[PDB]
Amino acid sequence: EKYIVTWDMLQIHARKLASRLMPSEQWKGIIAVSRGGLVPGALLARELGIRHVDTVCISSYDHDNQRELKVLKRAEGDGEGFIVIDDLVDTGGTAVAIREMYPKAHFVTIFAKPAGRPLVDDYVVDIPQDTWIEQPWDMGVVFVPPISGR
Amino acid sequence: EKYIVTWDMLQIHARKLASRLMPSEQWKGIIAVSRGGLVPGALLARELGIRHVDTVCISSYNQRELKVLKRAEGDGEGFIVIDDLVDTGGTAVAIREMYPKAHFVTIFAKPAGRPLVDDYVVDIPQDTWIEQPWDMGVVFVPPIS
Amino acid sequence: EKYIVTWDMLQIHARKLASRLMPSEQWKGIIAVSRGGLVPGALLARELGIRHVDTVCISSYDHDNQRELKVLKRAEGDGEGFIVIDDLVDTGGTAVAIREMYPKAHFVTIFAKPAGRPLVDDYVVDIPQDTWIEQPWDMGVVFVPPISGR
Amino acid sequence: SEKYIVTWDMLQIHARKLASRLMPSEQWKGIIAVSRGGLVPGALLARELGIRHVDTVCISSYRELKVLKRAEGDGEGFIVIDDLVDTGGTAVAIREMYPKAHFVTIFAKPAGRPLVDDYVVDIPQDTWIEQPWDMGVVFVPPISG
Ligand SMILES: O=P(O)(O)OC[C@H]1C[C@H](OP(=O)(O)OP(=O)(O)O)[C@H](O)[C@@H]1O
Ligand SMILES: O=P(O)(O)OC[C@H]1C[C@H](OP(=O)(O)OP(=O)(O)O)[C@H](O)[C@@H]1O
Ligand SMILES: Nc1nc2[nH]cnc2c(=O)[nH]1
Ligand SMILES: Nc1nc2[nH]cnc2c(=O)[nH]1
Ligand SMILES: [Mg+2]
Ligand SMILES: [Mg+2]
Repeated sequence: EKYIVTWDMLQIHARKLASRLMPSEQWKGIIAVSRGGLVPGALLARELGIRHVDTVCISSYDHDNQRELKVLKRAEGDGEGFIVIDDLVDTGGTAVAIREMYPKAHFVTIFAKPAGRPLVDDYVVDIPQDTWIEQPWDMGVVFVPPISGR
Repeated sequence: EKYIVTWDMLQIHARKLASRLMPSEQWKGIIAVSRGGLVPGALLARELGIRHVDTVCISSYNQRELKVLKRAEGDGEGFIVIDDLVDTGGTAVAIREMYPKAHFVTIFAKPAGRPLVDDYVVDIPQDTWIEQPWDMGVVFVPPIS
Repeated sequence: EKYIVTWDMLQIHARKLASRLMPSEQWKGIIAVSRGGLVPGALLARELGIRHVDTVCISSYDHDNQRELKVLKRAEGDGEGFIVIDDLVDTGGTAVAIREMYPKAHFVTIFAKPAGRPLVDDYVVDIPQDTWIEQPWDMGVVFVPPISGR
Repeated sequence: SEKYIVTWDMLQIHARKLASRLMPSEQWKGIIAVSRGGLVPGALLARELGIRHVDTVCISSYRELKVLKRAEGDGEGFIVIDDLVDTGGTAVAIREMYPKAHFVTIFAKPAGRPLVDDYVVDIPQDTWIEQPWDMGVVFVPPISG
């Protein structure tokens, strides 16, 4: 079962999150967790009017029951006065790592499953563990055959 | 409170309803309830491959009386009657009367009008206004600042 | 070669067409050519406030170099005071047939190719003959694999 | 003139056509997105090309430029992306900072078209490009009341 997320819906959720992050003066900038948090971070930057947008690149490859993660690029700092945004939190593996790198940052996401829900400071939509979130950047408008060939 | 429905999502729901109407060979045609059922009817017609698409136009006049501007012929046997949603089921009662043998379906359905439909896709609260795609558009929205 | 038409864009064109059809008081109703003109007709009906929407169902069948036309259902009258709308005109084969059924009707479409262009009373977008118009109702938002497996 | 409307779907289509030109992907070390216009396009290229190293370059006006933050290096092996190039004001500044970088944009106007290595859509000098992140689906009253 999949939870389809179109661009329009994502933008709606992002604006709802931005309204909570007001005022925008309390924020020095935004730290987007590449690559998923890039689009939501761009949207928050637009709504809050933040021009200082940085990133934290962390690749993770699962090997059976253990994860091998490495920070390809890291934003200098502790996240003091910064908003760390990611598209979603599933198991919370990434969230835990991010919180250790930027403990003084306001960690937020758009979607949050039950596992990673206690790790984020704020989120917008609740999604089940068994439900797979299909993001807009992974989809596209293409031809789809009729249910029937009548 | 409001419930926003984009074209993409409406089509996703239409395709789910279309799958439940299979096989398409059991249907003679589709009667769309103007104007709400026009788009959903067009989507079903595409998915099921039904080319016989007709319409039923109803207008409103102490009491609120119904007025049939245009009507599709028949009692609805072998036809699908489609409307975008059922709130209280006022218009739903009128359609049921005209096409008793038809398979009345909608995309959305609120608690009050839920019993009047043969099938629907999404449940919506009674107090929630469903904002359909044909009433919206992509325009400039000022930053929250 | 192809031309992609999203729901948003189709609606933009439909609203532009509705503007030229004003005032709406001069129209008795709308006759949509199923199935292509169904969505465009619905949009016009909403924009113009027309509640009288009817249809004309004509089935085609290409048998080599000749067409087999069969009218499944048709609106009454000659289209006097009515707006007959279809999504597009390619060769103009359908347009000719419809114009002969409703001679007093204002025939309009959203898209128009050079061949059928002279057959309509009004249209919105010019499309080349070699270009295939991909309508929204034939498409859908689904997963699309990355251009590379990096 | 008038306004060139760009929806999310269309922007993504242009982004994919650009991505196919930047192949192979192995020739790139990373992507430098120009804040804030190149953030979304940069995210789409990163997904299509499979590049996980994405940095940013933030510039503010006051005109003389001001670098709020800048990515490291001369941009050798990197792709610098912005959503568009109008006159090339900010483009000239990017060239100076990341000389050995491959500068690309989605849209390009006559005046700024030379200052970029590659783009996808040509837009007139007097036409205002309305980006998706500045718009939203809201209720739009019917043309006729
Ligand atoms: O909660 P976790 O189980 O730790 O995973 C959630 C992560 C991973 C996924 O990104 P990736 O799958 O890492 O890929 P991408 O870089 O494209 O975002 C998603 O966008 C979040 O950042
Ligand atoms: O200019 P022509 O070459 O005559 O074709 C243009 C017609 C045919 C096509 O519909 P169909 O292919 O007939 O199917 P549908 O009922 O789904 O619109 C399109 O929507 C126009 O109505
Ligand atoms: N797109 C996507 N990526 C993920 N990575 C981990 N969980 C998810 C999910 O639900 N969706
Ligand atoms: N979708 C679609 N249907 C057509 N039927 C004839 N020409 C066309 C076209 O270009 N697009
Ligand atoms: Mg991620
Ligand atoms: Mg047709």
